[PDB]
Amino acid sequence: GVYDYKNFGTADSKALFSDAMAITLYSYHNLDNGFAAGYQHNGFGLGLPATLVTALLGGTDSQGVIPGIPWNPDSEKLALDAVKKAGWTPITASQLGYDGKTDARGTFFGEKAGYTTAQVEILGKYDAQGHLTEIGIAFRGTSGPRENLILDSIGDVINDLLAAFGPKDYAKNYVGEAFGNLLNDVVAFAKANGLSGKDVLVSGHSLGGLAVNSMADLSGGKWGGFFADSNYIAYASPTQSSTDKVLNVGYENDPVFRALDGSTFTGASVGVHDAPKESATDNIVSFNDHYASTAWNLLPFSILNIPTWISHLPTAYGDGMNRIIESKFYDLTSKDSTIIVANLSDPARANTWVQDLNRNAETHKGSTFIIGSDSNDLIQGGSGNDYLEGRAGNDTFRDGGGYNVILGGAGNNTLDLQKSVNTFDFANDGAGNLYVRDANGGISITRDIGSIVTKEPGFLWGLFKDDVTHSVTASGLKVGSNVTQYDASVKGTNGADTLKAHAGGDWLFGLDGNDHLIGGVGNDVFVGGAGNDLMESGGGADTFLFNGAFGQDRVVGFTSNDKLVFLGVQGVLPNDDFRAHASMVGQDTVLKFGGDSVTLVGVALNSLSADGIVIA
Ligand SMILES: [Ca+2]
Ligand SMILES: [Ca+2]
Ligand SMILES: [Ca+2]
Ligand SMILES: [Ca+2]
Ligand SMILES: [Ca+2]
Ligand SMILES: [Ca+2]
Ligand SMILES: [Ca+2]
Ligand SMILES: [Ca+2]
Ligand SMILES: [Ca+2]
Ligand SMILES: [Ca+2]
Ligand SMILES: [Zn+2]
Ligand SMILES: [Zn+2]
Repeated sequence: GVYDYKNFGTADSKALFSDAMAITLYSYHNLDNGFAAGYQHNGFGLGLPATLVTALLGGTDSQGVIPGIPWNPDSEKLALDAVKKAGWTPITASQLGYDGKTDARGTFFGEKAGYTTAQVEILGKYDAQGHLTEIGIAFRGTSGPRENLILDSIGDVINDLLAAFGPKDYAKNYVGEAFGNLLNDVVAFAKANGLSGKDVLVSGHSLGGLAVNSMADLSGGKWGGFFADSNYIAYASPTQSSTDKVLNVGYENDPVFRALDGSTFTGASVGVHDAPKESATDNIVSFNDHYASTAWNLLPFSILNIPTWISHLPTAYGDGMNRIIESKFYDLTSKDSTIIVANLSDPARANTWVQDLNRNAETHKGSTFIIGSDSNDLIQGGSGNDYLEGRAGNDTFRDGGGYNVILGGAGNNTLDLQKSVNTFDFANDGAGNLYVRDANGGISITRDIGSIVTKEPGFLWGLFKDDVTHSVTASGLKVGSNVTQYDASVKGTNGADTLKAHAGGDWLFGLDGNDHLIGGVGNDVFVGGAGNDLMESGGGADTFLFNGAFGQDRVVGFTSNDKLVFLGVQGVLPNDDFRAHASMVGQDTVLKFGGDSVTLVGVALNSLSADGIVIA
């Protein structure tokens, strides 16, 4: 998964991520709530006010209206209730034995000159008996005195701040200077409750993300090394620690995220700075109104241009990245997967296709994941391999080719093929999967798409020209009484079956159980499904399709004109080819994908070509 952390499993890493996000949102106390709601309702026509940037960098005072920044009057209670829902309650100064200042919200403040406006939330998670089990540390970083942020032009202010993070270890030492003593009290409190460093989660966004990286850098040497094994998840940080401890999560188009190289200012800091970084998720796009807009992108992309900060805002981090957490595709992803998150305003969503524009970024590699919203989305996949997720709402999908999985989710969903029905083949396993194969052989596996739209250059059946809507039914695609039939198939059961293809060629659907699929001399498509399936070509130009937890399969009679297709399988790093997954066991080539495998019986690995083995 994209948010895998240390050697935690996929699932444990997701839970940690969700907690990091929750405490990070809490640290802002709904600063951007009113703004986000205005954007969601109206779009980004009016851009982003400098006051919001200075609020993010310098903090505020506090709960109320600031010019440019609509204020949700319930900001505070909403934020507290949300962090409590996530399992967290602020820990009091009294509980920590902390002699210093906390405010009305329970927020802790920085300790030394230059840091006295820096903020941190210290939170506890408890079991059902009320025993402390986890401590959360959410940094809300600030740049220094607020009053400095308006002494120059906003661009000059940002430029100067970036340039000052690196010299004399400013960024590195930030948390030691701001919170050195408080963190000693946290150690004692943790120990008094039987917790160790591994029970502490450290997070924060923006300059709070800078703070997360600082604490990680200092954790080996300060506080007796107590926090060396703590969990560090930083959002939208301009910096990266020199440790291997921090998961640096951000949107690719967020101009703050990865602005510095470690903490070093480079020639890319005020432009596009999308070079891969080991600690960072490098290819998660916030598909928002700015990213989508020709007008908004006329000027060169730069952190010094305030409108670009739309992609830095925390509400879209929380909402967008939680949708990644919830995705049916989550377990297919890895740290540097290309993931496009639908983050459009309501007006833009109505007529803008969510797609990988690859704007202001290095060329994307590997499969692409596009994650919709709970409203009606227009989602466009590219000519490569795509995983498109509509979620709730009535979603419309387009896709440019290749091998794809398209999940309609709840609602009445549509796949618009933009070409004649005559150029496609359609198959259906009776288990909810509708397979669409294009004229070039690309296959989309679709679920919960009940309507197919085609574009007809002539009168289909002598009746319908231009856009034609077909209903997906058990007997084929229907337009009134007209039917486009599914390709010849043999369907099994969820037990062990032997299925035999006819000479003309069949889709063979084994479904669950350990199946025995006997192809014929014709061109067959083998879908063994779950279980350990034995699949025999029988001759012809055959396709073997593998999706999900597909088991340990054996393929007999594989020749050069046959094809393996791995689509929605485990262990695929961006742009992997078959060699990354291949080995010889005796006389057979074995291809491994996580815990699943395909054995090509009596095939030497050196005889294989990438053209015959599709890895999506
Ligand atoms: Ca990376
Ligand atoms: Ca990138
Ligand atoms: Ca949707
Ligand atoms: Ca849907
Ligand atoms: Ca595609
Ligand atoms: Ca079966
Ligand atoms: Ca099976
Ligand atoms: Ca065959
Ligand atoms: Ca063959
Ligand atoms: Ca199987
Ligand atoms: Zn307990
Ligand atoms: Zn057999």
